[PDB]
Amino acid sequence: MLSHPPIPIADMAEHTERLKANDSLKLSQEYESIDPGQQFTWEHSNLEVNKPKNRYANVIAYDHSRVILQPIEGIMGSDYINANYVDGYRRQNAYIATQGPLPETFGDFWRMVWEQRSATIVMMTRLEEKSRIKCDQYWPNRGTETYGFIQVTLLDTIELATFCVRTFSLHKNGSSEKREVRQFQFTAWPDHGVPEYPTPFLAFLRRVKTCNPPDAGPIVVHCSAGVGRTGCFIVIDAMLERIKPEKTVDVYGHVTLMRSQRNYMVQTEDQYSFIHEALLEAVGCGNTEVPARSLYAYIQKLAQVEPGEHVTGMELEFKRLAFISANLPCNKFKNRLVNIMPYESTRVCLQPIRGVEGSDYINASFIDGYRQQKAYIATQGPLAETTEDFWRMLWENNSTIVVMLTKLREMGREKCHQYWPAERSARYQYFVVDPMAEYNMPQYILREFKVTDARDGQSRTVRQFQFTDWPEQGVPKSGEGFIDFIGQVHKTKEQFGQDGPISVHCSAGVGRTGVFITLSIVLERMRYEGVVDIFQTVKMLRTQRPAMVQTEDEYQFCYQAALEYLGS
Repeated sequence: MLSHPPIPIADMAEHTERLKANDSLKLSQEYESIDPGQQFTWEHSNLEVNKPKNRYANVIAYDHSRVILQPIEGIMGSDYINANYVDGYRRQNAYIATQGPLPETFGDFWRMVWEQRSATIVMMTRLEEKSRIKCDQYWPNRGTETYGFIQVTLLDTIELATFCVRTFSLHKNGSSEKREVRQFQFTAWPDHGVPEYPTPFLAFLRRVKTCNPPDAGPIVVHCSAGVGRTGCFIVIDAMLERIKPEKTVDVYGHVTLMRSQRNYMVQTEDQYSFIHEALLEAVGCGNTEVPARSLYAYIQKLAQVEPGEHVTGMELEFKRLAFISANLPCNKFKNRLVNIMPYESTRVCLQPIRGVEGSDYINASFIDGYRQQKAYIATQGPLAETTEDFWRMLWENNSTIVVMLTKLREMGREKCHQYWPAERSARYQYFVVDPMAEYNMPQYILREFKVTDARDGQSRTVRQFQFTDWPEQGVPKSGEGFIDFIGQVHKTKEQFGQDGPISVHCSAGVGRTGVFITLSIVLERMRYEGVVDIFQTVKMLRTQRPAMVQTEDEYQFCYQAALEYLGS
């Protein structure tokens, strides 16, 4: 091997391009050639008493690598669980790959966790996906529950936009011992196929690796069958460990090895492709996550021009941050700027209007927040020609808070159309918008509107927050006003008591819009976690809408505002 030698990280981009070329022909040929080249046995999985313990009859545990439980006296088959030890990079049996527990195997699952001295569970699935059960809930809603011989107590839950973290205490009956186990549940794998970008998964993996302790047993990894998504987690983790001392990758070799340990590991070509995509992105990024106590020092470092270099660390970091419906000729007039378009997968689709066509289109994108998916809509400043679409977007998407980050005119040019009424009520197609109040605060204006669907008479209140103190050139000297603004907007979402997204726009809906969303997320994360990763926040945003946080100065301001917020 020979045929499939290791890939130096320098050659990873070219290798992955080679594989992906001609509709992934070489990827398919490589993937299909994977063969451990030995005969296994699976007698335990197939025992009549064990068949009901297998979520999928066709996904079994090889005898030589299966995880063996201590038998329960008088109970045949009680040593069995559908789980296998799986190797990492220079880490033997580093993981246990297992299926999503069934109700009948909850006790078995927790007994495995106990007996194997595991501290970490990685769950690579939601419980239900597209109305199909992928895994049954093997953990308590709250407090303690008994699963066979093991008492499991939920101590804490953190629920975020793309993952949950649950902390448990374990106690075996008649034991002195108490053990802590953390479950990391990734919730952002799509219903069909693989993730479009690796960014959410890599953030998840980073979380797992921080909170998995030293002197612990294998990390328990599961999805539904415990082979596909479980396989991807394991090979990505292993290869990222490999690169630390070695700076080469061997995905082919590692999957081949894993296939001698559990059937089907990395179950599809698209999963095999996703692994390469994740590793490519991972090597292009570094570590940009910093605890609150080192933020000032990190900023100080970024502010320096290093010997050899001609720009600051802050500028280098920013530089590293390097569709169809928006392109339709009937929609081109609906874009403020031809180079700023929403991605197809995250675009805000409108209800089509019978005789129109293209009426499903608005230049706007769904953007996840810290706690919830689709927390924001990032959109351009409305044109006269898209104003009716804008109001309809708010209604259909239950957005009743609008954040405007530009003056109507800056530098003697029009930045946004005045899409709202002031002197009297106006009808925008289906919607009657009545102006109710206008509050002029030092750094912003708050406008309040009653909006009525003239089709059925249903009515809503919309609040618009227009920040007026962003300098027409550059960025605010102090983050104080903007941090207060973010706070005001979000207290309104709470008040309130908003469920739908906050719609955010500037002119093109990427620059200041990117800053508003980055800081909304970052400042809350700092308050609740005491860490900051500006770079990965912006990277994430750019998987949902292009160009988010448009300039180096906008990027630096995120750090500045984060620093000031900490000072408070």
